[PDB]
This record gives sequence, structure tokens and C-alpha cells, in this order.
Amino acid sequence: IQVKEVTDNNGVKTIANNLTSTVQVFTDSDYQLPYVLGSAHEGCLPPFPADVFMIPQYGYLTLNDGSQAVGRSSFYCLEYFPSQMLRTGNNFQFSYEFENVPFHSSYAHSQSLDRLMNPLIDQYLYYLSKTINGSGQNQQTLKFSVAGPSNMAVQGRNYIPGPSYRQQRVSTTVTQNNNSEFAWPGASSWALNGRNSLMNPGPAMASHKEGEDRFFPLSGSLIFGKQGTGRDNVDADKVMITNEEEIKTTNPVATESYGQVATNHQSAKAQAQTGWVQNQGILPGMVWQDRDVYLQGPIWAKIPHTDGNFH
Amino acid sequence: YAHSQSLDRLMNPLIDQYLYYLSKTINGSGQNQQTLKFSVAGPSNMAVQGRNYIPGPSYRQQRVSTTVTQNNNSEFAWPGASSWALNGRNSLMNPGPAMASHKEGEDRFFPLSGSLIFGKQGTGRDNVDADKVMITNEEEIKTTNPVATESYGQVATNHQSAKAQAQTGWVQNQGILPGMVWQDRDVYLQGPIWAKIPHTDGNFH
Amino acid sequence: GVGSSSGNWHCDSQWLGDRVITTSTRTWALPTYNNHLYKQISNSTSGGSSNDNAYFGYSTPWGYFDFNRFHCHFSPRDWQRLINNNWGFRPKRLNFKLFNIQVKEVTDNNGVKTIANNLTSTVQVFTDSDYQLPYVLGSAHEGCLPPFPADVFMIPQYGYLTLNDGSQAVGRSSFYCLEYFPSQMLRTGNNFQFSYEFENVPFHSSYAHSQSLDRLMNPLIDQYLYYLSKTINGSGQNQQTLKFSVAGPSNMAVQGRNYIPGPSYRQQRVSTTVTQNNNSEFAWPGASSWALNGRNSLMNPGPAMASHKEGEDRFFPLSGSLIFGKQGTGRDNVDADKVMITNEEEIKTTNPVATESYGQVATNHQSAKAQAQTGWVQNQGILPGMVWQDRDVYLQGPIWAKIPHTDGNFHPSPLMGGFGMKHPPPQILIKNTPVPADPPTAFNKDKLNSFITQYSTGQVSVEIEWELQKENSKRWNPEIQYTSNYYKSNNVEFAVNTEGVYSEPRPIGTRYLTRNL
Amino acid sequence: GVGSSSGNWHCDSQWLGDRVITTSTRTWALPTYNNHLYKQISNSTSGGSSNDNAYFGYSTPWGYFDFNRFHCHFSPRDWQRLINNNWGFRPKRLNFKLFNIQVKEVTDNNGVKTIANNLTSTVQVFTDSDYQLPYVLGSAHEGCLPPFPADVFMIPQYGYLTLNDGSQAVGRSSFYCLEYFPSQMLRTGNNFQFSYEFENVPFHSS
Repeated sequence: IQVKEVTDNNGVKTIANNLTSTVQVFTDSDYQLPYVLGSAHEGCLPPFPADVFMIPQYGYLTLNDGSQAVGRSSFYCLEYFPSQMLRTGNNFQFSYEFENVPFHSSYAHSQSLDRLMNPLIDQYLYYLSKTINGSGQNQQTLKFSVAGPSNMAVQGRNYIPGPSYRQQRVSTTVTQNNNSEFAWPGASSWALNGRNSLMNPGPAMASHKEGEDRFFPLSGSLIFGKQGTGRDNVDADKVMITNEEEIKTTNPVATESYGQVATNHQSAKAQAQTGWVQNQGILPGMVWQDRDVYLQGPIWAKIPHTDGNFH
Repeated sequence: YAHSQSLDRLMNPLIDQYLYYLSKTINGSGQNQQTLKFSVAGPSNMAVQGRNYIPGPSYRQQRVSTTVTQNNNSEFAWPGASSWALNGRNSLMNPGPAMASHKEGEDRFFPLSGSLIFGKQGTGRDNVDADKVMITNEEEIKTTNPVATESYGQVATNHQSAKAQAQTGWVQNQGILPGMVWQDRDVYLQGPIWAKIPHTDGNFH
Repeated sequence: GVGSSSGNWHCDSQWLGDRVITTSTRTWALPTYNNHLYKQISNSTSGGSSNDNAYFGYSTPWGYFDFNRFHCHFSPRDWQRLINNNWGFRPKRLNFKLFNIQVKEVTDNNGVKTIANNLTSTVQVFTDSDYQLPYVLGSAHEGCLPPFPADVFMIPQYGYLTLNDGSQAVGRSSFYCLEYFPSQMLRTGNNFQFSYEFENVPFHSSYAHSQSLDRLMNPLIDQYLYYLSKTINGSGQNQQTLKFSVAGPSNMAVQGRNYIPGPSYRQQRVSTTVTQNNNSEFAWPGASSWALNGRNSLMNPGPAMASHKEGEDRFFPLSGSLIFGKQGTGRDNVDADKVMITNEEEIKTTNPVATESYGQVATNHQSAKAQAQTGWVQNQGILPGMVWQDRDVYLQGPIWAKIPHTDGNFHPSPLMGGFGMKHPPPQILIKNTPVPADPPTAFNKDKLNSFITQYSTGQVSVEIEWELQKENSKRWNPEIQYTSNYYKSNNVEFAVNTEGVYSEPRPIGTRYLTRNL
Repeated sequence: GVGSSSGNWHCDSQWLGDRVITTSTRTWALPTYNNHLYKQISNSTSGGSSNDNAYFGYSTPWGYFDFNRFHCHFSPRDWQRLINNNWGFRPKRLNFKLFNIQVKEVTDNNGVKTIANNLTSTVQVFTDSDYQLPYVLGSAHEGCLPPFPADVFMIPQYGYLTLNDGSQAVGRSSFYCLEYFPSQMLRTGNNFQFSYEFENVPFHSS
């Protein structure tokens, strides 16, 4: 630790050592302060070991009503904690054991969830294949066929892809996009106490289909800046858009409907009607992968202290 | 086993609840008759009682009758089927989540691809008639699981005011909610025993 | 013996560090139910109804003991202590006693009623410790121990339902005979008792969050993530572009987040200012519901959701909250000033508002042509990364519920509030043993139909040990606490009036202290 | 048991050097008060009054035992002995017994009253040993043990006052439920007793 004092005369700045000054340091080991780590903020240790970095300032938020506070709002004084005081000559250290957490999946699947069958053997299950004998009136019938290697789309399966929350699709070829402003109006969002927040990045979903890597979800992926990139309205060549294409084998595509559901009763009259599923919650028998981690990305987050959570 | 009780019939049929429900919003016919009236939920009105647990999830299927003359005179086996998409490929939702096959007294109806269909001995493989196959029905789980060919329920879709009336919408697919209970699909003498859970980051049930 | 008491009156509370032990004693009366008979009941026997209200079941000659309400154990002052000083609590141990049994016979002449002791009569009592009977506790029924320890209460009658098809029964329907259980028989002089250990359950959250789920960031530091901010350079044709900006303190709505609010099932909004409501009948037609085997049931109270937005406390969800009656309130079509509507406003920091959409989703592909189209989400199921709070418990509300025995469940906390257990406190069943009148002096094979009119009275004691979870907050400013108001009034709140009637003037929740997210 | 006495009649005085031990036994009757109810009372319920006489409080279904008068313990001759021979005295020890409980039920027909035994009924008794209830002894009230040992006396009803503003109550007012205390339950055949040591007090100047 080195503490310096700065004196600024009319036209000169002098920096000197202050051998008797102190720095105060403490760890919030009981988790009594608002946890601002885990919001992907600037101010971490720099990647390059030779870079000297500046320590970020601490601040926090509490309950608000507009710009006003309610009686439930909390004010925290950090001097109301015991802390160690260090002169030049003292050091500080501590140890911590991580909780038991599952391994991160640093692999991609070489199989697809809809292609888990033996491609040589039939199933012993049947599926409805025809409902009319042919053209004409009063041709109703019921015909059934064995599900096999020739028709893999209708085979019975034990597990289904994970949940979805559809995103708008944006092309990096700008001429293919609609000539209008839709960054906020066309975005997926959730509401809390009358406030709208972007669904960003949202549930782990595949970024695009096969051969459509020019498309990306509007706010469904992490976007990093390149070195020297500004902060306001920079072009696409100045940023780095990640894509979760590896999870397309278990996770639905971010910019597509989950599937179709029946929406009526067909009869002899109404025809069979289906509807698109734009958001599908958890169902038993669903499997999914989580979002990948990156060399530039975050490591951990604090689970909020609540009655319930899922995954 | 099958349940001898229904999820909406778990109360004592002799005792009132100590909770109230809104029963009237207008005093009567005419203009400016708005009011709020509340009643005790009891044995006479079991549909409005407060409950602790709700039926499990759903993913609606199309309804097909084994009396073919009752079906629509069109081809809807693929076009009318429930499906899910993966990397641009469509797969049948088959058999899908465990749901009751039909209502009471409607055993002639079956979900389009919501149940296991076995073949009889000597049955062919292409376009065989209904008398050549064996369609299972999960009617025993109707006490906890929603019917496969019905909506889960209704949700509000607007704000009523003095003007817009109260508007509701059908729920065709309902995901997991806290407080939901359900049964799994039955096993059969002809059916499978086990499966391998895919090696993934996450799964549910 | 006849002349010796079988137990004492035990009613107090002990606060012992991280434990609190409550003890309650009450006086009960039990009549003969059903003329000692089992009767089949249905909506046919009740007079008919719609399909949504049909049922089939049985009423029994037995009664049962229920203490599944918090005011059966906590006085208002004890509740104030608990909720003003603790982040959590849960039940651990239970002890139950039944004592000082008195059996009386009633003789009614032409114009006089005489009540006498029957020293040789018995009451039968047993606990359903193996959970073999239909569990009717956990349906928020009347008949619990009264809140006021001086009130003498009448034991409710036991009945149950089974599978029905209209008013008819199917072959799967079960009939239960409660005499087919071993039970203890008590004369005046005998007592009954048993002990029970609660399952391991999570602590109830008797706190509110002082942070919002969308306000968990440092308000001084930018993110290192970018968001799309512009798609057109300006007015005119062929102005397509892609512009990106850093998400920071100036635009908190577009920041990347790790966790999202819990699930929703939208309710209709009703104003307590009636002139603001639509001039039509929408109590049933406008209500949220779920269907089971062709029957519609109200979604009530449904998933735990915030009752209203900030500053809109006059609105409440149609069937999304518990409504209690005030003392002396009737049962049919009472006005709003006669009922007490609870509000779960404390969970607005994690849970979506009950009368709003969850959010918006994309519903098409924009291109150069179709514009970007979004749709409202009226019901959102569980997603990974969602967090939520459960419904609060109240001094007047239920404590526990039995989780249904099923293959699967998710977060089995009871939706009306409390602790969900696979093995909850067992049902306690009690009945006066029938005493025949004089039989004929020639043999008759038919079952006896003439009985002596009897009833019974006694004392019941319940002792529960609860574990507490204390607060160690570092908040500097004072908290919100439940308190009485000093301003003068005709009566004292939570006391008796001049006529001797005890009343509870308001519902009291548990969430007054605060915690961070 | 029903047929066995729970205690004997003890009533005399023993003069033992620098000690005197008094013993008194009386016969009491206790009715049902308030129809088993707690009632709020005030000068409003009493009919109104001036400001100096306003009050707010509660009457309870309980009665209480009071012996806070000297003639409950000293006969006139014993009092004469004490005051003619001593400069001082003070109380040291107390023992209290309640026994031979009899519970009767009353039936009133059109023109006849019948009283019978109820062998299975109970009386509840407890001492406020932690001084948690309003102390209404020490206000020179009626209802103590009678001076004459042959007089049968009726147990007075318990009530108390709290803070009032006119006939109204403020938020600081306390309501006490006496069923919220542990108490002993006695059938005919049970008895109750307890002991108490007096605080150190100065001798009274006789």
C-alpha cells in the first residue's frame, strides 16, 4: 500500500508520500450489503497483467416511486462495519470456499434431440396417417401406419426441447431489415410494478438456423465492444456479437415459434385449426442447455434471496 | 393406482369456508347499477372455493372420433397436428405431456398424437384400418391432469372500466406453475420400461 | 375417576431464544351427528345444480378437531412480537391433549327439557396417523379453535367427496367406514394425548424486499455489454442501419440481467370505487378459471402475484386474494365494507402484478415487407432464471396443507399460503358412542333405530413449538413495524365490546422487516 | 374421590414466644358471572357522569379471593392480646388452601327450582404470582372473608380499569384475557394450595 498526497499551487502539482495515512478494507462476508457484482459492470481486473487499473466507486439502489423513496427504502452506512486499517507496511488477505456448483458444459452435442433413434429399425407404435379416403364428399376414414426410418418426424419420443421466449430477428445485412425504427418497439420485454425491462439476454436459445448466421436475436445475445470502441451509437463493425449456435440440438431457435397447438374441435362444420406458440414455459420431459461462458464474460452471480427459484 | 378423488373435490361437503368471493357486480337492470357483493364459498357453490393446488400442464391436441362420420371431411393428420420445431425441422408432439384422453362419456374421442397406438398380431405397416390397431387411453389421470383435447382455462385479457367490458381468452398451452400437481403416463405390458435421460445442463421431471 | 380432573388449563406462550412455544386450551361441545348414520350425499340430495357444482360423497356421524389457523395459537400481541422481530419461522413440534370429558343425556317431556349426566357413556377418538382417510383439512373451512380463549366452540361434522359423474357414482368411487379404525374409548375420567413431529419445511419469509429485481445494478458504472439502439439513420427511404450503445445508468431498462420475475396468470381488475367498474355482470363471466374433466373451477387465489401497481391500492384482482369477513358479517351478498380484502403489495419487487400482462414477445419476422410485431403475454409458465416470493400468511389464515400424493408437483407451497407437507398433522376424529333406548322384548333382526339423546363437552389443548430465524440487518434507518394507533376510539382493537363479542378488526400479515435481494 | 373429604376445618391462633400464627377457615359460594363473558364497561355503560368520574375498563367472568383485612385473621380477643402486649408486629409467612369443592346445577321449571350435584364439573383457580394482572386488592373493597367464622360469603367479581379519554379508550389501553393464564382445574375431590413469603417490611408501630 502506498498513500500519496497532492498539493496544487497556482501553477504546479506536487505529489508526496504520506507515510502515516491509512486505507480501510473489509469483506461483506455475511452478505449484508446490496450485491452489485453480477451485473456485468466495468471496473474488473484488466486482462493484460501490465495494465494499471482504477478502482470503481460503490453505489446501490433501493425502492423508488418515480424519483422519490418510500418508507421501505434502506440506507446503508459502510462505516457501520468493522474494517481493517492499513498503513504502508500492512497487508490484507482472506480465503473463501466456493459452494458446490455443477460443472459448466464446455462441449457441444454431436446428436440432435429429434434424431436419437436407430435409423434401421421400425417402432412398434402407430400414428394416424390418413383421414380421408380421397377426393369427394363423405370420404372420412382412419388409417394408421408404423413410424419408421422413412418418416422420422412422426415417431414417438421421450424428451422435448426446452422453453422459449420469442425474439425479433435482425439481419447484419441492413438492407434486408424493415425501413423503420423498431429497436425498442419491436423488442421482447417483461413488466414489474409498471416498469418495462428488456428481456436481455433472456432464456438460453439458439441464435439462428443452419446457414442463417447473418441473423441475430434483437436482445438475445451478449454483445461485447472491440478495443477503443465508443459508448454511443457505434456501427456494427465496432462490436462483437456472440452466437449460441451450439445449443440448437436441444434448445429452440430464438427467433422462431416453439411449435403449434390445436385451437378448436374439428367436426363434420369446422376444420382443424392450429395456433403458433410464441412463448412456452417449462414442461415435464424438457431438456435444454444453458448459455455458454466466454473469456470476456462473467463467472458467477448471486442468486436472489427469495422463497422460490427455478434453475 | 388411480385416484378415487378429484383435485377440485377435496373439500368437506358439509362446512363453509371462511373466505368470501365476489358474487355480484350490478344491482340489477338499468344504467349506473354498479355494486360489489360478496358471498361465503360453501357446499352449494364448489366452483368458486379457494384451493391450494391446481392441475398440471397442458399442450392441446386435436380431437379425432372413431366414428368417422363425425370427423371433418378433409385431410388433417399432419396439418392439424401439434408439433415442435428444432433447427427448422418440425416434429410431431407425440405422445407429449401426460394428459387425460377424453371427458366422461366420450371414450370414442382420442387425441391425434397424444396416446400410444399398438398394432394387433398380424397387422401390416402401411395405412391399416382402425380395427387393426389398439389405442390406449389415459382416462385414469383425469382427476389431476387436464383433458388432452381441451383448453387449460381462461385468463383475463384487458381492463374492464366504465368503456370496455371484461374480456377473457383461452389458454391452449400452459407451462409449469407453482402449486401444480399431475400424474405421469401409465406403463403397459407391451410398452417400454426405461429411457436414458439426455446428458444436458438442465431438465425438468 | 369421576371426581378427579383429567387435566389442567394450559394457555400461554414462551419465547426462548430462537424458539417460541405456544399453548392453547379451549372448551368444546360435540353433538350426535346424522342420528349415528352414514348418509350418501350429492347435488341430487342438495337439490341439483350446474355441471360445475356437481358432487358425490358421504357425511359421517363423526366430528373432527381442527386448529389449522394461526390465531388458534398466537394472540395478537404474540403475532406482533413475531412479525416485528423475525425474518422467518416454521413449526417443529406438536402435542395434543383431550381431557375432562363430560357426557350429558337430554330428556324432552311435553313442555320441559332436562339435562343430566351419563357417567357410563363413552366418546371414541382416533388419529388418522397413516393418512388413510380423505384429508379435508387444508380447505380453509370453518370450525377451528376460536381465536378468543374464552369462547366455547362446537365440533364440526366430518364428510368427504369421491368420484362423481353428475350426481351419480362410478365404480372407482370409495366408501370409507370410520368404525373400521381402532379408536380409544373414553369415559368421564379418561384422557387422550399424542405427539407429532413436523416435516422439515422451509422458513416462511416474514420480510419484504428493499430492492427491486430490475434495480440490482450499480447506478454509477456502465456495463461492458452493448444493446441495439437505432435501426434507421433518419427520415426517408432506404435509411436502414445498425447502431449500438453501452447500457449504463442513463438507460436502466435495456441492461442485461441474470434473473427475471416469476410466473403469471392474469386476473381481471376490479375497483372498490364502483362507479369506475363496467356497468355489467362479470363476476363469473370475466373470471380466470381452469378446467378439469369438463368442470370449470375459479383460479382462486391462484399464483402469488402482486395485487396492484404503485398508487393503485383501490384495485384488486377478481379472485386473486384472500377475502375475510368481519365479525357479524352474513353469508350472502354482503357489501364491500363488511369484508376484508388482503393485498400482496410487498411482493411487487419480484412478482408480476396480478392484473397486468407478463410482457411482450415477437410474433413475426420483420423484413424489407413486414414491420416488427409484438404480442402480449397473458400467462407465463416457469422459465429458468425466474425468482418469486410466495403468498403471505395471516393471523386469520391457514397454517399448513397436505401435498396431494401424485407422481409430480412443482413448488408445493399451498396457494392460499402456508407450509405444504406430505405428512401434515393428522386428522383427529371424535364421536359419541351410541346408547340404545329400551329394545323390544321379542327378538327383531333389524338394526336399532331408537337412541338416547346425548352430547358431550370437554377441554382440548394444543402445544406447538416453532423455530425462529432472527434478523441481523445492517440497515441504518428504522424499519416499518406493525403498531396500534393511539387515537381514541369507542372500543379497543382486538378486544371485546360492551356485549361481549370479540372481533379482529383487520388482517395482519408477516412482512414488515426488510431484506436485500 | 367423591366420597372423601379434601381437607379439614382449621381455625385458631397459636402464640409462640415472639410469633403468632393465625388460621382462618370460611365457607364460600361462587356464581357464574357475566354469563361467562368479558364485557367492556365505562361511564357510558353506567349512564354518564362528570369528567372527574369517567372511566373505561372490563368486567370478567372470574371471581377472586381477598383476605386483606385484619379481622379476617384476628378475633377481637386476639387483637386485644396483640395490641395490649406488643410494640410491633409484621407478617412473615402465608399458606392458602382451597378444598371440599361442590358444584351444583340449577333447573328452573315453570314453578319449581331444583338444585342437584354435578359431579363432573370443574372450577379453575390460579394465582397471579408474576404480578401480570391489574392489582385490584389494596383499594379497600368489599368481599373479603367475613369477621365471624360462621358466616358464609359470596366471592366478588373481578374487573379492572385501563386508560380512558372520557368514556373512550386510547391505543395505549390494555385488554387482559384471564383464560390466557395456566390454571388448575378441580373436580369434587381435588384441592388447591400454595405458600408465600412476605417481603421484609418494617414493624408496624403499635
